Amino acid sequence: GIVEQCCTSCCSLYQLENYCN
Repeated sequence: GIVEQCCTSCCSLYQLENYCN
């Protein structure tokens, strides 16, 4: 995250752990 951040740029899997339940 941000979802834009991964797409337009680069993001770690760790930043994805932020959108989990």
